[PDB]
Amino acid sequence: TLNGGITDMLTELANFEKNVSQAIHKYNAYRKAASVIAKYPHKIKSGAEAKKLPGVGTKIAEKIDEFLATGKLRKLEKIRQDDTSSSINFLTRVSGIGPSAARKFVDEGIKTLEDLRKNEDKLNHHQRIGLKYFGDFEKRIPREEMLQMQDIVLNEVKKVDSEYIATVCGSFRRGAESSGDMDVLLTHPSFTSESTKQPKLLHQVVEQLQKVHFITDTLSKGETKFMGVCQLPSKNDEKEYPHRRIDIRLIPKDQYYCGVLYFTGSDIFNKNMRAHALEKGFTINEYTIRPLGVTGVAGEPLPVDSEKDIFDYIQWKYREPKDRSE
DNA sequence: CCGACAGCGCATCAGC
DNA sequence: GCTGATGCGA
DNA sequence: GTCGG
Ligand SMILES: O=c1ccn([C@H]2C[C@H](O)[C@@H](COP(=O)(O)NP(=O)(O)OP(=O)(O)O)O2)c(=O)[nH]1
Ligand SMILES: [Cl-]
Ligand SMILES: [Cl-]
Ligand SMILES: [Cl-]
Ligand SMILES: [Cl-]
Ligand SMILES: [Cl-]
Ligand SMILES: [Mg+2]
Ligand SMILES: [Mg+2]
Ligand code: NA
Ligand code: NA
Repeated sequence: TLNGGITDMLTELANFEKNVSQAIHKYNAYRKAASVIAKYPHKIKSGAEAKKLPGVGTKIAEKIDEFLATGKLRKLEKIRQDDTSSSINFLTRVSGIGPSAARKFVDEGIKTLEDLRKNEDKLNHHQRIGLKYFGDFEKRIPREEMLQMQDIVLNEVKKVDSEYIATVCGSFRRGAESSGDMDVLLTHPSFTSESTKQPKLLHQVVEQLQKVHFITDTLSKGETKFMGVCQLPSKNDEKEYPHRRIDIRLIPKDQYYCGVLYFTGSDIFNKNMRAHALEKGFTINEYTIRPLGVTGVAGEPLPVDSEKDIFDYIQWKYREPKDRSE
């Protein structure tokens, strides 16, 4: 939080470019800068100082000087006063409503939480659940609760088949004291890059979690990725816990390490690592790390037996999960 | 300058 | 029904 | 918006 003021500004700018301008690259440019500045171990005294960092160019350097001097950014001050921008930014906060649907809804006069509620009919399934739990999905999950949730998930999974391995990844695995949601990497020996000897592997787990009333709603669901909602059980006379978002990813067991690396993130860390990979001549996804031929075409999967092996291929020293929070 | 910017699963749609 | 483009989110 | 060649 040394440069909290500056990172918030850059984040707001990023959200504006993504939600309103629908300019994704500007979105990522701003996020990269906020990220590199978030880890800068000094209290930034000037844009020039910030420009030293990779990701911070002339435009952001100027904005930082304006922020350090006045404590604000006129450009943002103006964005905040624009109704269309305010409405669009707001609507995108509903899970399932992106920049397009948000701008679309505004054209139709649907601009507030109140409007969304009297217009459920105009929403798809995902947007409907997002609206339903709008408030809850805003709340962070104390790690203490993450521990309880982990307990339930691992124990319920074990009950379906002792051969399943469920690993909580995301910010939890990185040691965060609070998480935005719970991310679970799932594996089962029957499902490998070689074959799927058992269908419904993801379904069965979802089913079991719904049975014990842990999973309450489903945003989306396929053979390998589940996007849903869950809730910790509460005691008698005790107020109910907020509903939580839960993501589950079923990955071939022989590709666990590439899968655990991906799902542990962060997303910016993954973006930096994959980009670095390309430069070194490799391509990395959640399943494998492949070399890039002279043509650019990816080759065959390289042997991987630990997260570290992936780091070695691209000539990167190993970084513990707790240090991948970019 | 100018092309590149990480990679991909699920939902939904147009075109056939 | 299929396939491919697009939105959305991870 | 920023970067590398
Ligand atoms: O754009 C994305 C989003 C997510 N991911 C990966 C990394 C991230 O850590 C993981 C889980 O996604 P979340 O959106 O749940 N983020 P995370 O768990 O890191 O943080 P939070 O506490 O917000 O959930 O998926 C990407 O690679 N790219
Ligand atoms: Cl852009
Ligand atoms: Cl401001
Ligand atoms: Cl692997
Ligand atoms: Cl692959
Ligand atoms: Cl995912
Ligand atoms: Mg998460
Ligand atoms: Mg998640
Ligand atoms: Na710089
Ligand atoms: Na949204």
